[PDB]
Parts: sequence; C-alpha cells; structure tokens
Amino acid sequence: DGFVRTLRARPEAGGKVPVFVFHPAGGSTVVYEPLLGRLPADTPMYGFERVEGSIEERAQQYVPKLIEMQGDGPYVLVGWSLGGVLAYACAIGLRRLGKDVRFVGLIDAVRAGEEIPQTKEEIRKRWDRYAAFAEKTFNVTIPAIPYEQLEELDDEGQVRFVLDAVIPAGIIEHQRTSYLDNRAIDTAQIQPYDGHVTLYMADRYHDDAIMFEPRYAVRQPDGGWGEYVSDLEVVPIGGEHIQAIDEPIIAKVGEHMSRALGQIEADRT
Ligand SMILES: CNC(=O)c1c(-c2ccc(O)cc2)oc2ccc(O)c(CN3CCCCC3)c12
Repeated sequence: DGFVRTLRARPEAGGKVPVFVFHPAGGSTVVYEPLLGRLPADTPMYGFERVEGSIEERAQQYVPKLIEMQGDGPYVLVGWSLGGVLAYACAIGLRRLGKDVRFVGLIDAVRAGEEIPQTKEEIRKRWDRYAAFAEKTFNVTIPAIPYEQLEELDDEGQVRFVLDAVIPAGIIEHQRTSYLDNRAIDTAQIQPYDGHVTLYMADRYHDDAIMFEPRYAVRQPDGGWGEYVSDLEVVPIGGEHIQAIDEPIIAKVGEHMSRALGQIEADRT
C-alpha cells in the first residue's frame, strides 16, 4: 500500500467521511485500532505511515495523496505523538489549497513547555547528556565529543556519524527512525491555522520522554498550541502520553470524537 494503510476501507461509493490518522514517533498506524473501535460503525480509516524529510517536506508528500483519496473534503485528520503534528501540517496545506478541513484531532501532541532551541550550544548540551547516560548505562567512559564535526551535521547525519562508532538491522532501523521522528517533533516550526483543532490532553509525558528531554517535564494548559490556533478546544483525558492512545483512555477520546463526526455527517446530510 505505499505509505497508506487501510484500517477500514470506505465503501466503493458514498458512505461516511473517512478519518485519516498519522503514525506516531517510532511506530505505525496500527496503534489507531483501539480508537477505530470507539468510532461510529462503518467510519472509514486510513493511516499515513512514515516518509522522509522535514515536517513540511512530509506534508508535501501526504497532501497530494489526501486529495487523491478525498478530493474537496471533508477532511478529518487525527494523530497522536508525531502524528498530531503531521495531521496539523496537512490541515494547513489542504486549507491553503482551498479544501474543506472540518476536524483536526491532536492526541496529546504536546509541545515542550519551553521552546527547544536549535542552536550549537543546544546541540552540545544534548550530546553531552546522551554521553553521560551511556556512561552510566554501559559502565563506560566516553572520550571528548567531536562537537565541531557533529554541529555541522543535521539530525540524520548526526546519527550516521554516531552509527559509525557502534548491531541487527531491525534495531538500527528502529532506533534511527524513532530518534529522527522524535527530533522531528522537537524541531517542528508550528504555523498558524485558522480552523478548529481539538487537543486531547493527557496529564504529563512519561518518564522516559522527560529523561531524554527535560523540557517536556512542563506542559502549558493549551499544550503550546494556543498562539497558533485561535479556534482551539482542549479535552483533558488525564494519564500519561503513552497511555493516551490505548484503552481505557482512548474510550474518552473516541466518545468525544464520535460526537464531532456525527455533527459533520449531520452537516452534510
Ligand atoms: C523516550 N525517548 C524519546 O522520546 C526520544 C527518542 C527515542 C530514541 C530511540 C528510541 O528507540 C525511542 C525514542 O529520541 C529522541 C530525540 C529527541 C527527544 O526530545 C526525545 C524525547 N521525546 C519525548 C516525547 C516528545 C518528543 C521528544 C527523544
């Protein structure tokens, strides 16, 4: 299927408006199966899996596919983790092309409480933190970090440089894509969007997330989306980021989202 996974196929003709879901960091759209079970019967669902590039470059790949599949609209775009940002970026692209986007659902796609700087000083502090965790984890001494060579490299190049030093192909492939998908969240440059966004908000990021990047230890009440989205609804769901996508918490998301879908179906009926 390329990068589109069919979770529930739309009928040959007619039917309900499909929900387009976007993969999480380091994972696939199979994670949306619990959600799908909490959505109305015969709600079609398609998942957009990983593609390469910056967020904008990824949306430039998704948007033509969205249009091929759904045309003028209506568009319902949903994502947890990185998927939320991808969904949001696609919403901007679709709106810019005159399409009708009716719903953007961010499932705990929460920004760091303080903006993560994209600076050399930050690149050094980041790699120093990693090196220190490796020292403790692997009972090793890491020599001086070749900062100068690292600083000049993008995220992709940084991991290749690192993967020269150090393994089964599946693990390198899984670690590489997880790291890069997570950095993609970190460095996302949010643009403003004038349509409705629903943010399902958990209480906090899980411990591993925070150990990796302590700025995710703090969340703003709007999840960092308020300056960019004037039409913003927050649906608190509690719990941690990791749990937001699974039962039982997904039942709450599903109930709320089902109501939104019902109104959309009513509005076209
Ligand atoms: C739990 N580890 C992670 O979350 C991160 C990984 C990673 C690497 C390998 C793997 O197998 C699984 C994950 O690489 C990252 C890079 C930057 C970063 O800021 C983070 C933190 N992350 C927290 C959620 C909001 C987005 C940022 C991570």
